[PDB]
Amino acid sequence: EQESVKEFLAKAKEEFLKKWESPSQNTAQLDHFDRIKTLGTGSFGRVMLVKHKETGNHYAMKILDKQKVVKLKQIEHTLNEKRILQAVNFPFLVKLEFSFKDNSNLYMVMEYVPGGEMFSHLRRIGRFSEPHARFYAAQIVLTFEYLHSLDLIYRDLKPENLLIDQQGYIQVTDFGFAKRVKGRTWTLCGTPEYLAPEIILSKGYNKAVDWWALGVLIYEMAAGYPPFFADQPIQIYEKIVSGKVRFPSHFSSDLKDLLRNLLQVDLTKRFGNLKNGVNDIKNHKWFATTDWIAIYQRKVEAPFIPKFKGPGDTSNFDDYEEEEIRVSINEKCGKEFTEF
Ligand SMILES: O[C@@H]1CNCCOC1
Ligand SMILES: O[C@@H]1CNCCOC1
Repeated sequence: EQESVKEFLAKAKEEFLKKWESPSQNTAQLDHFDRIKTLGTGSFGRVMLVKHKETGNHYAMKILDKQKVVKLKQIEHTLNEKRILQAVNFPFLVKLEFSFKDNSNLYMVMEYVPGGEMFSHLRRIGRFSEPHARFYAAQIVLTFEYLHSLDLIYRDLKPENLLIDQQGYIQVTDFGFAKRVKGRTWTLCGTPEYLAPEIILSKGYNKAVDWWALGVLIYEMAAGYPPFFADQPIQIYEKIVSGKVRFPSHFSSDLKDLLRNLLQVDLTKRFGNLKNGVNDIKNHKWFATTDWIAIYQRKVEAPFIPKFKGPGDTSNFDDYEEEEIRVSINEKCGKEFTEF
């Protein structure tokens, strides 16, 4: 690798480790914010558009219910998410601005990206052209080069987690499955369509699962549907482990070749996991037109700018029932979340 890249990644790792070893804590409180609108909701948390009452800035506030985190055995994952997010710094990662906890909940206050999820745009447009898919893919390649150099596995690559910003660039959100891993890890996590075979088969797996997921993402962006699509998870898993993938005839030969090497069921043969690491991907013919430095510097004109009216516009997000942010009079699960 060019010494320029080595020295960049060495500095990136130094800066990450300093924050990793001494995490920030308790940098805002709930009553500093007005709630605006629920942007997403799940089994143990929600994401809320909020506005800071003094500065007027908008943020996406992820709120996790401590009792539900415990019940669903997600404690370590939530601690991973916050400790990692407060320590990273890269152009295509959403920034954590504040974090805090109270008697009931954990809070991560992130930048708000009003352009919405790639998922919505992809489903509205049908499929992306190869140049359009390649622009997004290149950002993920660089983001994974960064994260993996810090010994971080992301483990949740899917279109819903890629927000499109005001310049048309990606910002990766949701670090709920991200983990610092030297070697292997074992947790079953990730959306069915994106799971690598070694996860399905309950093996000790490594960063190669992220490169598999990139193959799935590129296929889905360029085709409009994922490669192992089926109606129930069991049938999806059978397809994933089979070693077979079919490509639309509109795919270029270069795209097919790259995808065969990312969607390699033998993890010891999978691009991103060989002796040349990420460079087997960056040097592949499908990326021949990609100016990696210009992408990193955000100097490439993006495929499209999402339509939105301003930093408080929620039009590109969905409508959800609005529920209270209740804070118990009594502290819940204090011991489990001491480090948050
Ligand atoms: O945030 C984690 C990963 N993303 C999907 C929802 O599950 C929890
Ligand atoms: O600690 C083990 C692995 N980490 C996540 C799931 O909980 C059990």
